[PDB]
Amino acid sequence: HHMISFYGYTHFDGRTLKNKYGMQGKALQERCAYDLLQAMLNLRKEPLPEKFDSSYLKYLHQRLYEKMFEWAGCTCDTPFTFSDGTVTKVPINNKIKEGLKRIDQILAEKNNFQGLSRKEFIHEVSTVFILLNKIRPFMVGNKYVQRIFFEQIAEAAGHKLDFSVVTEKRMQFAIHAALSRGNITPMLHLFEDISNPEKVGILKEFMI
Amino acid sequence: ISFYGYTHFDGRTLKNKYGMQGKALQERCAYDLLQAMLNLRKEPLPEKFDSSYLKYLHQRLYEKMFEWAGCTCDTPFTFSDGTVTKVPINNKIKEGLKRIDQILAEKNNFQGLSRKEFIHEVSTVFILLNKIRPFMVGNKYVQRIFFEQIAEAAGHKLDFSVVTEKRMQFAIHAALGNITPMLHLFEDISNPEKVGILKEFMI
Amino acid sequence: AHHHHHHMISFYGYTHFDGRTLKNKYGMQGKALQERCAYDLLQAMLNLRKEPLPEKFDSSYLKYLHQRLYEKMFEWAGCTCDTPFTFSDGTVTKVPINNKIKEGLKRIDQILAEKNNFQGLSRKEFIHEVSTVFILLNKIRPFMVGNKYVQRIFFEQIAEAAGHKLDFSVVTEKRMQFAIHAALSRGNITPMLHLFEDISNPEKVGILKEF
Repeated sequence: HHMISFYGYTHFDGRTLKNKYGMQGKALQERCAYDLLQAMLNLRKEPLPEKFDSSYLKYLHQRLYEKMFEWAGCTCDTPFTFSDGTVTKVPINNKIKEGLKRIDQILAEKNNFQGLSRKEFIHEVSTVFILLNKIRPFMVGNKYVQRIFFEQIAEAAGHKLDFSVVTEKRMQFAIHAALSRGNITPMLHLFEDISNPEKVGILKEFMI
Repeated sequence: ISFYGYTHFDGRTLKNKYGMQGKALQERCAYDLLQAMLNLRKEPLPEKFDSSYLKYLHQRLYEKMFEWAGCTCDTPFTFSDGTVTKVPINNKIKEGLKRIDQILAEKNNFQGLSRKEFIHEVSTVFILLNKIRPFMVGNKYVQRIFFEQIAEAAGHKLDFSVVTEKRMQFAIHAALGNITPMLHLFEDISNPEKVGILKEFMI
Repeated sequence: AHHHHHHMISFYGYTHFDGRTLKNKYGMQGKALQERCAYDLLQAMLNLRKEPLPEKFDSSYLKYLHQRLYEKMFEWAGCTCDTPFTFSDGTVTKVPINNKIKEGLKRIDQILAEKNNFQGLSRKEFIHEVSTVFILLNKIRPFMVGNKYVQRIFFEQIAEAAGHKLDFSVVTEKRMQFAIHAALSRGNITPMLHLFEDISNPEKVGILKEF
């Protein structure tokens, strides 16, 4: 809210994102959601990649917001220049670049988490998932691109993740647990329920 | 709803056939409404979709609850106790419904159309049917069933279950005119693949 | 019957000195407690489905469900609150005055025995039988914590054995709350009958999901 305004991603008003539509208010939210839904549809049409890295993450962020924002596949660790000459600011000590480099070597060394048991898969993904949340590569749209990212990683690893049955409060606490101490246990519990089809089915019977 | 004399002197309780009030009324109304929707599906589709069929849908849904089942609010209704309702000035309901009947007749119930053409045709009538409020209560349910059956007869399918109350409210406000949000709505709705994606984000 | 969190659970000595945290075997509090409880509860429900349905449904089986769900969570797993419970720290619980739990469970057992676990009944007869026992099982609160979940599984298994099916997923929290309050205040069981009638009807359940 104030973060997006501080680093010069909004207009002089202080809350309206600089967009390609030139829209504001509810009209902007509607137009953004429509293109975002279309982008997700085309992404599923595309086959899964052979290697998952930070570059692919930026590609996902690009495909999702290229019709809305000029800084689509760009991370906020570096100042962006709009087409009107205006520039953005960078959060001090962000550690985004060093963070993404770490994620890339892990996904390379562990062979994209392929050829693993689901129990082994959960323990490996949970660490990377938390790290990708500690650093916020993109200014806007982190939640969606991270969700799609790990959903496709899982599918390539023979496992399946269903994020539809996790509440916002559960995810917030799991992240808060190992970023405010170092308790990955709630996150482990999250992915274990999520990667378990029988448990997902039961959760759907209580999703009300 | 209170201003047009559809409730009791208390100010919040709709005049009903049950003589019930409060939470008990909401429960009883919903129960018969659910039964009514089931019975409506039991019945076959009509040959022609017009305002008369719209009133018929409204009748079947609320005939066990309200005495003004198949009645529009463009004309004063007389309850069985002598009390009368009021009519919104310059409602334009009668002329509005007459226009809808002519459109659905000339365009052959939106049949034999492409999906793109179907969206642009339904959205126009849907907005018009929202600009005017034919019934005092129960517009949302009768309009949904109305256009769902129109769509099914036109070879296309609409899933209104994945629309939030806020999105529909904005879509109506936009063209009341910007019809683009309404077009975006119906385009997502008539797209089975998009409906599935929307279901994956219903927290 | 308490309000805005339970002073009742605190008064009968089921919570810690803070006044809102249930005495648990993990020694956790707050959101951490909620997470572990939900996780263990989900695991327990999964294991309950693996085992086959019982031959007879009684109050003992009800306690069994409550045990399996909360045995990793609470020391008083399969225990009803009609009898004082002693924690492993020497502390004892109190018993709600005029609870009527013992007579209530005894009646339910007699009903389920005479009516053959509601098997061999018409759908209409099944509704009137389940609704009565459900209300009675709600009028008395056998367990201090966890009544909603154990009752749901209880009647879901009873129904499945009776050839009928109950889908509680299409019931809002407000509808159930009104239905219970209706036949507890010469009681109006009509909202309860309407609830179970919609629930045991696959066609109505399908429509409810679309609305």
